[PDB]
Amino acid sequence: QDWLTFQKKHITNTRDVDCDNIMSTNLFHCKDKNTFIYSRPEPVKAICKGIIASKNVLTTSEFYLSDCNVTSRPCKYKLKKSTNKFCVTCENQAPVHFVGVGSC
Repeated sequence: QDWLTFQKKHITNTRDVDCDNIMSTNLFHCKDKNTFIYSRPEPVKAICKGIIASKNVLTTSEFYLSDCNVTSRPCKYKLKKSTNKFCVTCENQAPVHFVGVGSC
């Protein structure tokens, strides 16, 4: 919804995200999937450099991603690691919404 919240939801300083803990918090409410980006925040903000009006933008480089994907047991997850580009909505030169993996 905004860059402060995007960071909390989508930027990780570990590839080994503690899915079963974090996905259960009020930030996610045990939803099916969330993509975490293993990166410092500056390179991630910089995806949106010079993009002011709301626009979906695909990363120029691949990143290390960790997906928490729900198992058959509600709020219990598998961590799926991938290396890929991803797309975000840029508003006011910052990511405010995670669009998808691989493309916009």
